Amino acid sequence: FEAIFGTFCNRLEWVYFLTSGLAAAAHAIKFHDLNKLTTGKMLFHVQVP
Amino acid sequence: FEAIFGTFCNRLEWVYFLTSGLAAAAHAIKFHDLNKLTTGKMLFHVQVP
Repeated sequence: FEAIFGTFCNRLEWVYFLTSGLAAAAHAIKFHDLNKLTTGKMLFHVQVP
Repeated sequence: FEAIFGTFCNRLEWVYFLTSGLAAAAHAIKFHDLNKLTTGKMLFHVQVP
């Protein structure tokens, strides 16, 4: 005579990017045409004193 | 497609002479006939205790 008494699930611990401290380093933006963008560029015009 | 996310230019740190601490050591005067002035001098007279 065997008996099972128990069926238990390990509670998964959940992490989210925006709640982390590391997200402070980021400017997180959603852009739904990322698969079409090849390369994004930013360009700067400085004249010295 | 490529994207130009932004175009940037620098703004100089505008630094006036009379808005500095080094100006504390100076007594700053504007003189319009300066280019006529060859040499300016001061005279001191001292008697001793």
